Amino acid sequence: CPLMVKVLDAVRGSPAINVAVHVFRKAADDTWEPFASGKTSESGELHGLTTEEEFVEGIYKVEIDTKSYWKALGISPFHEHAEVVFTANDSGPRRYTIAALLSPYSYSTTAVVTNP
Amino acid sequence: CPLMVKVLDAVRGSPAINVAVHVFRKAADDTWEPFASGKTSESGELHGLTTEEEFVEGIYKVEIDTKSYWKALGISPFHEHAEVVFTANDSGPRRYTIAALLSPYSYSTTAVVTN
Amino acid sequence: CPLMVKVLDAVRGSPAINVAVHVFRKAADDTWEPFASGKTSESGELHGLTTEEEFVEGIYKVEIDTKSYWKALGISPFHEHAEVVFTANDSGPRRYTIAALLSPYSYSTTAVVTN
Amino acid sequence: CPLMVKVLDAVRGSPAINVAVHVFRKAADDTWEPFASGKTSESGELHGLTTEEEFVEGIYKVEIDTKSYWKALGISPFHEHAEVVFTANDSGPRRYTIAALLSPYSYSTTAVVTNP
Ligand SMILES: *[B@@H-]1OC(=O)c2cc(/C=C/c3ccc4c(c3)C(=O)O[B-]4(O)O)ccc21
Ligand SMILES: *[BH-]1OC(=O)c2cc(/C=C/c3ccc4c(c3)C(=O)O[B-]4(O)O)ccc21
Repeated sequence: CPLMVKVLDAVRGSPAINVAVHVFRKAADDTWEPFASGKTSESGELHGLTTEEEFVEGIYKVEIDTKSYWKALGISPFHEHAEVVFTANDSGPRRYTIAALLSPYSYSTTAVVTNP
Repeated sequence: CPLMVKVLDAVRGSPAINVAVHVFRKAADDTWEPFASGKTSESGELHGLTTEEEFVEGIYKVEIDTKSYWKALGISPFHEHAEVVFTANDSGPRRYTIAALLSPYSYSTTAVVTN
Repeated sequence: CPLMVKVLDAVRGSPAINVAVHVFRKAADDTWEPFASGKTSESGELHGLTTEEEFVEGIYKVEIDTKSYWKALGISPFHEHAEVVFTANDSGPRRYTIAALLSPYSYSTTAVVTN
Repeated sequence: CPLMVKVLDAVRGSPAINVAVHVFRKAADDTWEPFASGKTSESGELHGLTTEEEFVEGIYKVEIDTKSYWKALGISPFHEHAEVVFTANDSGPRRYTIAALLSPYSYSTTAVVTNP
């Protein structure tokens, strides 16, 4: 699993379940091409987005759909989504975990990058 | 000052100085149109971005060029930049502070919306 | 103002108002001695805690009574309070801002140390 | 595992390894009695601190020794440690994960509380 996303809810003190995530990759013409998508599980985790073969060098954008999450819970949040934009695999293949902690008016994101 | 941006450095415990910040307004065809920009001050703040007349309801994106900031300090960072995307709403209070706390592999952002 | 405290609310996107804050100084026998206290203002800030003469080098603890803040809003929180423990050092810059961002099950804190 | 601690390093983008953690429990006389301690693994995780039988109702303090961590890496950080103080198990037994994200002048902590 070269790319995984984990999301927590800071209001409930729980995983953030059923959060939609869309991944994009910058194309040769500088536009954002759709790359993969999914939604977090009961554990707040999203596995299986991509494969080592498919996850080549590039600039990637991980869009976490925080507004749809909070709205689905009847809350009116500030942000449209959380965007995480990074260059991947430019010193060879790595494994990336993108973690996010959500509140209605705030979010934090961190990356864990390991060499397999 | 309907819109202010404040950036802090979690490695040095200081304002993040001379960081470029670009604000964009989502257009009817979903593209991002330049709206305002500047560089944070010695206190990590960027004032004077817009006026109440110009800052109408809509979706806005604040892009903070974190990568150049870290490179200038000799540190290799993870993100290309930090992005804060939000809807301005006339119902709610009238002044928006977008704050961001920067680390090489992480950032946090919060909105302080007051009258 | 050698020491300032600023508290923000991540659920409502606002200053955290009327929050009690207690500062303690570690004594030679390792107990925590009351040093200064107050309540955050309408802007979430507490100024005037100490003076440069009194704020000598040493270990200090800032306790933010987050539990009462959330209960007053009708929200059940996790922490008894937030604690920020640090050494004041004359070498480094002279003004300390302790900032804290509050959620029911989480908090973040950073130090902004300037001259 | 009723109590687990996970620590990440926001400068390196990695687990925070070999972080000492001391847990205390408030006694009947209002003092902090030592309850359990350990250090994080190569994965940044600390398991096996306590048992369901031992982890009774009480007010607990989890002290994460961030200064010793940063100093062991030759860095001069701001905080002495990160303290996480909470009432546990007062509506029956729960499982607690205490997570922390560290920088030299900043830290964030969140709790994940589940009912087994
Ligand atoms: B994310 O995790 C954080 O700890 C954090 C902190 C902040 C912003 C704190 C802040 C806001 C406004 C002001 C200060 C600090 C300050 O020192 O002076 B101020 O201009 O009044 C944002 C996001 C995250
Ligand atoms: B920003 O401010 C935060 O407090 C924060 C917290 C996190 C969470 C990271 C995390 C917690 C638990 C677990 C992982 C990651 C993980 O990879 O596995 B796990 O043990 O289930 C992210 C960002 C921010």
